This record gives sequence, C-alpha cells and structure tokens, in this order.
Amino acid sequence: NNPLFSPYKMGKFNLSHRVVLAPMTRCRALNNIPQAALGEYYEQRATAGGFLITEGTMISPTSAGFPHVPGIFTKEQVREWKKIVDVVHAKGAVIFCQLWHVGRASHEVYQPAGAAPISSTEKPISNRWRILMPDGTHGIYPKPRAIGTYEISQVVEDYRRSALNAIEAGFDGIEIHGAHGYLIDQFLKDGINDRTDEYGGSLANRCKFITQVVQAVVSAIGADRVGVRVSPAIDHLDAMDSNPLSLGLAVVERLNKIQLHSGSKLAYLHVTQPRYVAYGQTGSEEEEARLMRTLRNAYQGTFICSGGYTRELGIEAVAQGDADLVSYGRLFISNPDLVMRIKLNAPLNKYNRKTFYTQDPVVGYTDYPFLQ
Ligand SMILES: Cc1cc2nc3c(=O)[nH]c(=O)nc-3n(C[C@H](O)[C@H](O)[C@H](O)COP(=O)(O)O)c2cc1C
Ligand SMILES: CCOC(=O)/C(=N\O)C(=O)CC
Repeated sequence: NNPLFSPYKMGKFNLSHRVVLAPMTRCRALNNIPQAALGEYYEQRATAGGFLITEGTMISPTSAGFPHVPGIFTKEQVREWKKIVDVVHAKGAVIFCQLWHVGRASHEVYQPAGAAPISSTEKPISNRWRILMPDGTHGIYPKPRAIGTYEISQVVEDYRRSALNAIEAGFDGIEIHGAHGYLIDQFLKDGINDRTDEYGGSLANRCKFITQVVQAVVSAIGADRVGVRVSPAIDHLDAMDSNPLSLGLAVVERLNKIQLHSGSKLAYLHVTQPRYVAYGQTGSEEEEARLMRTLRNAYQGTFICSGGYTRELGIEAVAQGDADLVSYGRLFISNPDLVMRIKLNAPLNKYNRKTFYTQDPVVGYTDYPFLQ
C-alpha cells in the first residue's frame, strides 16, 4: 500500500524499497581514514535490499574541504573501507561510495603544503559563506587556482582511480558528486566558470568536465555501477547559473548520450531539490517543481530526488512518478531505522545540528536509538 515499499530494479541491484540513505559528510573519518565508527553508523542504517550512499569521499589529496572526511585514493583507505562495506553487505544492503572533490570550497588548512585549492576559476567563494575549520571555528574561503587542461585530465584520472578503488573495497558502485558548487559544479555553473578555453563559455564547454568524469568512471567500472548527482538550481557556495533548467537539460542530454554509446544505463541520476540549503530550514515552488519534473522526464533512467523530504512527500514523489527513489539526509541522521519507521509510520526522532560535523565516534553519530 506504501509506494516507498514497492521493489525497484536499479540496474542490476534489486532494491526492496525506495528509501535511500543520502550522502552525508559527518567528519568521523579521522585523518581521512575510514574508522570503525563509520561501520557501526552505516550498519545501523543498512536494511535488506536498501540502498545507501556514503558521505562524500576524497579522490585525491586536494579533494577535501571538511576535516576528517574519508578518502579512497590510498590502499590504507581501501583496506578500512572494505570492513565497512562488509558489515553493510552483511545486512543485505547495496552501498555506493560518493566521490567528492570540493574544488575551490576548501582552505589552506585542508590542502597539501597549504597550497591554494583548485578550481575552474580564480574567483573565490564570497564572504557570504564560511568554511568549517578543524577546530570548529569558521574560516574564509581563499582564492583558488584555475587549473589547465592537463591538470583537468589528471583530476579525471583521480575519479577513475578512485572508482576502481571503490570496487576493490567491495562497493557496489560510486556516485559522482557533481552538485552543490563543488569542483564539477564550478565547471558547470556560468556564475563560476569564467574560462576562455575549451572548458568555458558555451554550455557544451561547461559540460565537458562532468562528461569526461562520467565517461572515465563508466569505462572503468561499468555504467550500471555509476550514479551521478547534480543540482542545477542551488543556493550553496555561489553556484548560480543564468539558466539552470537549460544547464540541467544539457547535462541530462550528455548522460543519455553516454548511456547510448556505452550500451548500458547509469545506476541513476540524483538531483537536489532547489529548496534544500545547508544554512537553514527548507524562485516559486511551482518553478522548482517544474525543474525537477522536467529533468526527470528528460533523463532515460532512474531518478533519485533529495532535499527536504518527509514520509508524506516521499510517498507523493513515488506515487506521482516524480522520482523512482527518494534519498533522506537529516532524518536518517537521527533515525537509524528510518526505513522501518517509514514503513510503520512510526514517529521520527529529532536531529541535532550541533553534532553533524563533530568528531565523536558515538555522540550524535551512532547513539540515536532505534524504535523502542
Ligand atoms: C550533515 C549533512 C551532510 C551532507 N553531506 C553531503 C555530501 O557529502 N554530499 C552530498 O552530495 N550531499 C550531502 N548532503 C545533502 C544530502 O545528501 C541530502 O541531499 C539532504 O540532506 C537531503 O535533505 P534532507 O536532509 O531534508 O533529507 C549533506 C546533508 C547534511 C545535512
Ligand atoms: C546544500 C548542498 O550542499 C550539501 O548538501 C553538501 N555537500 O554536497 C554539504 O553541505 C557539505 C557538507
């Protein structure tokens, strides 16, 4: 009776329900090494036939813009990820590793040798935004270094190698974080990308980087193990575009083309609701709904929606055909058994923003209780 619990074939993965763990940075992976705490956390939230997406994971030493976020670019990181994937698979869940490069959304403190973060541009995020520092204070986003096309090709290889490392750790697949003003989105958004070479200017040129990243990982591990996350309209880290809908449709067209040329469909397209922001709660609601349905209708495959969803809104999204899967973030922080609570329509427990990004392996992380 609940459409969130009708099964869904996500390529080769048979999911038993459509409630997805959205990718959430939590900063418990001390020194960028996956910790046992992550295993307990993902294990708590894993269900038989349920789909989990990990926190954004570094693809290279320049990828981070948060403290104690995990990487998957070293063999040490792969070894520790394997233990976490093992306990998630022990419960019959499917798990993808989100590959995350923040680009200009970093700080000297997070870069090797304190170097400038890399980006499409030299323009910094404005002082409207602040970066969380390792000591819990807020820092200023610095001026990034605009990389050339050889360096771009090396970042693409960082995605390729990290996708292979994810498969070696036992992940079922990876998600490309191409959203929220991070590195890929710094190429996509014409409010950021001021390049005059073949990666800037036109919409085709601005889409080159994400196309090359997706093509690289598809070639490496197979289309059916690759999800792609974008957010054509978002209020995060000055990632504006003059025509968000056309930008989204240009990206979708390239994903459709990659699928045709590879003869296989991606695992999914994951799109953030424009209402979702990092700095608080929640143009017009109809324009935002138009954008989501337009992208879904344009994409030849599985659509995951995310951002501000509740039990009722997730049911509606699946019932109306607005999405195939619904990913939940904050409610999954505070309800380890969110899937069961949604099935039972049991009351949900509140989440505590204060411990979203702290380092404690337990407090605010794995000590939210299950249903009594
Ligand atoms: C603490 C926190 C960390 C997040 N980290 C990521 C991330 O690393 N990568 C990403 O794509 N989205 C990230 N998100 C956005 C979520 O994936 C998800 O889309 C969002 O939380 C959905 O909205 P909801 O919290 O109302 O369910 C994060 C959200 C929160 C609250
Ligand atoms: C508001 C959209 O941005 C996000 O959700 C996000 N990463 O993708 C973060 O907040 C970094 C922790």
